[PDB]
Amino acid sequence: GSMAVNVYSTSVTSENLSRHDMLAWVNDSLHLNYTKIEQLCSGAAYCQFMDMLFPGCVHLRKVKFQAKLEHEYIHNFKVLQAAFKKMGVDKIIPVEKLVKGKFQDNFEFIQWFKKFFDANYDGKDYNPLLAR
Repeated sequence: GSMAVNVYSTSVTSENLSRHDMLAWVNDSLHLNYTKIEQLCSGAAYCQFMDMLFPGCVHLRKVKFQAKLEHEYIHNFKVLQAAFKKMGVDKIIPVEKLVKGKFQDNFEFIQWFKKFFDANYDGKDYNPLLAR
């Protein structure tokens, strides 16, 4: 399969999305019910999005889908980091900041990730039940 297309500060991208529109995209894409951007700090949605982009790049059997504690969030980001390495994604994930559930760091990361997704997504169907 093809390697990831990286997104840089110099890459041409769409404009940033509002909190509402970003969550609408997450919810539609993954069949989720997120209401706060900070829910992305668990790492699980990122792992699923990587599977949707490049099926097989991520070890979804390791993903904690009902994570509630920092150590579980770090667990999921380890899974995400492995997927990034496998796909040649060169973006540094600020894991320590994200897992604290801080708004600013989580909002910046999802803005980048949406641009990354748009640069890479081929329109394939994604069954969110299969990983669960």
